[PDB]
Amino acid sequence: ADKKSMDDQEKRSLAEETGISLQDLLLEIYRSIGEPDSLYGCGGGKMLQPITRLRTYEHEAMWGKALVTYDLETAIPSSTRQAGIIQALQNLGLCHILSVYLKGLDYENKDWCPELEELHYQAAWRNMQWDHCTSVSSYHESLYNALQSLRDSTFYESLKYARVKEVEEMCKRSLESVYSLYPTLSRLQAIGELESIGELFSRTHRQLSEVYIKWQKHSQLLKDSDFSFQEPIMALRTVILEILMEKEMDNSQRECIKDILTKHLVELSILARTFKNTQLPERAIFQIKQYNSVSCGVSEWQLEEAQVFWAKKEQSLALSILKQMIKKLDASCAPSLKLTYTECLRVCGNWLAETCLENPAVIMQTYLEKAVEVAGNSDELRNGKMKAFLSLARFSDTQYQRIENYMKSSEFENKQALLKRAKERYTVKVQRELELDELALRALKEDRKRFLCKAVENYINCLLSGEEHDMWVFRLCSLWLENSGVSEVNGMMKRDGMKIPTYKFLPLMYQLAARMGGGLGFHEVLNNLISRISMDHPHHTLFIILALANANRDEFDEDRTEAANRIICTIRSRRPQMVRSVEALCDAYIILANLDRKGINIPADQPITKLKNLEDVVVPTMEIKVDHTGEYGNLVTIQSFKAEFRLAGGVNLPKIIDCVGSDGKERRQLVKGRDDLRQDAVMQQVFQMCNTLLQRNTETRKRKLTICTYKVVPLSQRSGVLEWCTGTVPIGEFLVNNEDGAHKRYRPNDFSAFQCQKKMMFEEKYEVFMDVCQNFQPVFRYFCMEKFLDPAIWFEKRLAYTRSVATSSIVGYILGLGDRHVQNILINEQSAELVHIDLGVAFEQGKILPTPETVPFRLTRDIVDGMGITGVEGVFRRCCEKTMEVMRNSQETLLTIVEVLLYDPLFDWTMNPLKALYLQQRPEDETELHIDQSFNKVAERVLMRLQEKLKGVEEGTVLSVGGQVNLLIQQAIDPKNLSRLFPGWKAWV
Amino acid sequence: ADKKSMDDQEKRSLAEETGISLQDLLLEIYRSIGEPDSLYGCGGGKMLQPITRLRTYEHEAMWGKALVTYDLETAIPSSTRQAGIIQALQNLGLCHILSVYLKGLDYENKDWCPELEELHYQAAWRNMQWDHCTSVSSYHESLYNALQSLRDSTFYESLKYARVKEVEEMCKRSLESVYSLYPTLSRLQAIGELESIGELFSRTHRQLSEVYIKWQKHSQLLKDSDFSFQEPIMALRTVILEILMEKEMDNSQRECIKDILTKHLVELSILARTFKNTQLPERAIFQIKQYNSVSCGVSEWQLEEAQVFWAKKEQSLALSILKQMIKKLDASCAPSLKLTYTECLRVCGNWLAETCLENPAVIMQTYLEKAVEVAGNSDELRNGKMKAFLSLARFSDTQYQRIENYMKSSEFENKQALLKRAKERYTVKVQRELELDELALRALKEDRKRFLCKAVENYINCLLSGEEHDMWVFRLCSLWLENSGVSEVNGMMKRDGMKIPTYKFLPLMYQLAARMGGGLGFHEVLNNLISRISMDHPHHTLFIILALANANRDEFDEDRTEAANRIICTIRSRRPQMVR
Repeated sequence: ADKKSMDDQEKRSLAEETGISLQDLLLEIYRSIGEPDSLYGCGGGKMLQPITRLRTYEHEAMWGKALVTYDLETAIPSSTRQAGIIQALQNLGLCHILSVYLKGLDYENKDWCPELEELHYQAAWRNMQWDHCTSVSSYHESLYNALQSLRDSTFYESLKYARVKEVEEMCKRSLESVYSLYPTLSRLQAIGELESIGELFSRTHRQLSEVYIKWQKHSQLLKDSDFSFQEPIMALRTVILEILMEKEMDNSQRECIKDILTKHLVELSILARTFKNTQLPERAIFQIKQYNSVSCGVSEWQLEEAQVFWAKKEQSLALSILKQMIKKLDASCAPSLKLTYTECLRVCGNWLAETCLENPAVIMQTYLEKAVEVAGNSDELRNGKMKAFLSLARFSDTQYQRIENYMKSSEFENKQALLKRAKERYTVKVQRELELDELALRALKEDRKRFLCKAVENYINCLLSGEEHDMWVFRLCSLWLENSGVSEVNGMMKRDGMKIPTYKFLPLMYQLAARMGGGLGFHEVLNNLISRISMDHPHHTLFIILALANANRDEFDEDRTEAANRIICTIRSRRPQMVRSVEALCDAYIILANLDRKGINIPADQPITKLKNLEDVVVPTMEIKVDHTGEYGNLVTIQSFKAEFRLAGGVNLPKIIDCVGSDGKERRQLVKGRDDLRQDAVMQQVFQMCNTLLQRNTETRKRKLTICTYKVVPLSQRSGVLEWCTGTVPIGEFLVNNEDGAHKRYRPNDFSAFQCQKKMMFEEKYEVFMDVCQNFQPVFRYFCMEKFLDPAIWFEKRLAYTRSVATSSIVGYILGLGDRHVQNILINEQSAELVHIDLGVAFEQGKILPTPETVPFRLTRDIVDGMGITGVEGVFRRCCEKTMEVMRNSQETLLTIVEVLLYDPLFDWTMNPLKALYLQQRPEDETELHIDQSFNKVAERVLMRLQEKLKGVEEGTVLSVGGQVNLLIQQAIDPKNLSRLFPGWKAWV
Repeated sequence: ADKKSMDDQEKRSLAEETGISLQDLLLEIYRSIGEPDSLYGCGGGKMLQPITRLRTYEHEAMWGKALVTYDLETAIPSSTRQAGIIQALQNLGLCHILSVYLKGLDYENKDWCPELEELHYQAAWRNMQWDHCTSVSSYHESLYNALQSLRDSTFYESLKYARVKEVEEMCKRSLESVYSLYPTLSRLQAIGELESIGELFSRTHRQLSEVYIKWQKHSQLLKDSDFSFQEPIMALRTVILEILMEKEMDNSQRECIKDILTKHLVELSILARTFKNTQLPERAIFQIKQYNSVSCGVSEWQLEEAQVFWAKKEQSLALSILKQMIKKLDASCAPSLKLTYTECLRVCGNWLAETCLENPAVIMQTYLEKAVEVAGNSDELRNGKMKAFLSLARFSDTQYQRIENYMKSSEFENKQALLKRAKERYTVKVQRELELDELALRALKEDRKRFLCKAVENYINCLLSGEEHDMWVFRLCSLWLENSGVSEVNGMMKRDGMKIPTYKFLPLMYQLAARMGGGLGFHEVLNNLISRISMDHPHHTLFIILALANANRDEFDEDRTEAANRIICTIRSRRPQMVR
């Protein structure tokens, strides 16, 4: 490619033949690679309708379309394959069908019986358990053998006879390039299950449960899964049941425990729900139905059919049956499965939430009845109870939110009603029901004081009841904030605040204190609890607590908070540590921060901070050091700080400051004044929470992507606490290397300055930009590639980097990101990764820019960097879709403290600030050349823009992302947007 | 029910046992009725997962789920039926599959071969045209017979031998409660097509086109349709092509005209698009592809694959191929199919609208190029030109609307920008680009004056170019109203107002006059045109015109309008009727 590119470059300079076939082959190599977006959308470029269309449809997981394609692929050769595909499709699709396809497999020709028989064996390995053994007129064949061989003994032998015969395939397997090794490993992992069997033919059932529990442990082990991979694993794990039914029919409890197997199968179906694939997931029920899970007294079977709520994609076929259960089962409810029933009721309520159909009162009956079923109420139940009290909250929250909307949203209506509050007359007319309207407004409050009250408890209850909603708690917290200082049930919430898993509760901290030091019965009481919380992992609590004052403290309005910070300092006095010498050290750091001016790598940190004031001797120490626990307080110290810290140049310059911990690990620290951290910072916490949310997406784990989080600290109101870590983008300097490097002989940064000298104008700028583009050739693909080595890495890391490049790249428009530059965003090939560093800009602050513009805004070279190919959205979007999906997934919870986010006392950043945002932070001092409600409204607008962002388009189209991506792509695309740029991204010029 | 209700009422007053089974039976009677919502959601109440779930899934048109259900319906008896269902599903679903299901129909048991063979015949009646005739080892069976009998002659006899043998079913049909009589009538209407054949075995091709055109007329006749019903109708109408391919391979133009048949098939696929059902609609392409509509120089075949834009539900697999066409075909474009190509370009623009992806400028290239392809430009084309100028309007309208939004919606942003209009200082700061912002606002206007202007013409052009957007015209009118009294291109629109199909233009009337009597160059000029329009079907125009004053007139502010109403009354004087 580079060769072709160079060749192209040469050909340009001059200004599989054409090798898109090679690219296809490379795609085929990308296929040979088999990397899913690199397969899918990064494999995108290949002009399918070849069977590539099928292969695409095959790349597509979707049997039917493929099956249709496979059907359409009657046109194509390898119809045997297409049949096998169809088989796979049938495998994907269905069974008696496949039996009919086994009938379809009559088929008269024996060659790919090598598949087909094995597939017939796989069909045995599917079904007709000992029957298809009779039908035997390969792993499957082995299984098929093993199948009857199961009916035994020397299956164990035969298993071995397969086992390495399998491993033979593994032996046969070569070049080590991918998983599906995994599938083999699965086919292996299969064998293990198969192997695992033999105890049974030997074999109590109680023990066997452990094996199920082991199979479950294996399933737990299989928490890492690919349904495709997992399919057999279950299928076997299921198929395990087959004679495990047959023989263990003998033992009733065993025949019973098949229920647990069914339950497992159900769980498998639950996993199928997880797999988010219909067919066996249905058939499972059928199987379950087919099973003695036909029997269905308590219909935990059907309780599974809560699958069918979305498993029939439509509920209410099901939800009716659920309702039927939720009647009949509730009627059947009319022992501990009562919890399940309650859970069912919760599920019913959930399904009723899923209903989103009858009165909240219906829920506030049925779900409140489900809540009464919750009142019908292990930790799982508690989790369920959380899941309930959460749903209970959530539902009430919904109602409350609806109420909140109906309050606040319909406050505008209530304004429209306040427009009618006394409308203008007749005293018999205007004045009367305003009392009721007040009572309504009271009811409106009382609705919150119903719902918001109830949920809060439920939230609290759920919050108490366990983990994983914590963001929604942060919303409930955000609610509790709206409640905080109000709604003395907040004090009751404070009274409920006994239940705080402060360890859980911790995250709020950066926000949490924002008001902590007004309302005594709340904020102080909260602050009290906060302090109480602060005590918990006070080490964790420290820096905010440290920041709490030290944000504003100076050795050279609502500071009652700062007073409360002293009152905290009393709690901090109550901390024996008196480690606040650290704060003094921070002040010494602030002094160090105060210190200032010979540009260079700079020795002589000595004068300041008492030369690191005993060199950061070990203490309640190791500041930067992000981790914390519920157990937290077993830690490391700071024990050295290397002085003479080479000055990191900057407007507020740092020194690269590496303080060697108790570990002596010396983390080069980013410290510069005139600096507000939390404004940047909690965005990280958000991004962290996002990453957590990302983490919260195993889909993101499936994406295997994440967010890049700077660890900084809120040192001073005007300064400073961070770690300047690694390898960041001096991309332009990298260009200044690489522009000087392979991009040598293109057009200067001066020409770019000449481009920057195009700042006058406007379409000419596009032309200029076009010229600038013509003047430039984003080599950055070549760039980190050069940085790259280990062509694995230089692919994979490159991919990873690309993935990395993509990885946050999604977040930005979602994020409402800051400025373009290798300064205004960074990347460490040190990290072999890109952490965009600005964290300046509010979501729309960039839109609020004079010379605003919009995109995730990777430049061409940044694209070229982002990927040297692929319309990398083809991956990146395909990746970033998940983000949107996750975003879409998270949206409400996403909003949740995201709501709280701009609600901060610190949130003037979230206000996209003034001084023209410091002259747009002196928007390069303009190239060194040239309403809280409204904020809330803007925030609402943001929230709208968020609601726009979160499932909305400009059209409200929202056109999940790929359109928005296409939009983003468009947003990325525009030479106009390019023309729309200013120096920071006119850098990108 | 009332009895039960009365019984209930009585039981209340007192205050299929329980007969929801009866209700189910009544549903089954509603089924016996067969009225779709009365079937479907009004049939809703019956507690399915019986095969009712299937029957529901069967009520559901959706093969796969049903097929899945049918698959799940391996559980159920009448698996033969479920198979037949599967067959129907396969019929709904697919073919080599059904062939595989014909393989699946190996199946060892002959009873519902009475279906299956007939279905195999229906599979013949599906496919393996003279081949499944060989596979014969019923309407379909008749067809299957007719199939080879087509290979002839006494098929015509055999047809009769079916024809009333069919009508026998009709005779057998009794109680007259529903269509599907229609399906029989279709199965009959089928026969007609089958009957219609015989001229061919006798048979020019030019004439035959009329029969296609007749089949099209029939299709026009089939404008009333149920895809379910229509399915065979097409399928036959398609299947008609089968030997119509085979024999008429002999005559090249005939072999060619199979393109028109393909075109018909394509139209059938278009109808399939209309049917809004994927499978054969795909297979059609495959068939088309399988056809000499494999050949694909101008890819009107692919121009159909604009199906695949949503026919692959996702475009851009296709739209890429479309783009590929819209490159390659546009490259191939680089004769009158140029209109189609333009239409394609329009479609491309439409697909580009469907893209909703790159710059409006991209459209304002590509679609404007499509508009240039529109400029590349019968009445259909004019309709297309409308469809273009409409899309052209619509796209611009979108842009203009976007502009309108970006104007008016972003007027709030422009208010947020007016908040920055002079923000508060530095005279080097606050004052500068407001001029550009004005120029932007100008550009914003100029955007409308690009888009709103362009669309308006396109709207006008489309408005001129024909019917059926008229509401969108009413929007363009509504736009023209925003334009009215403004945007002297409105006067140019008035100048364009020459094109008014006032008869079309009529509907606005109740609104239309609302301002008609301010801006002379517009409202009056409009009122003039309105009057001019009013002259058109002045009888229609009358009462509003009558109302125009008589709303307010009393024998016991902007009445310049009422004056204009008198000025209209002058035009009404210009009406000799003096019917006033």
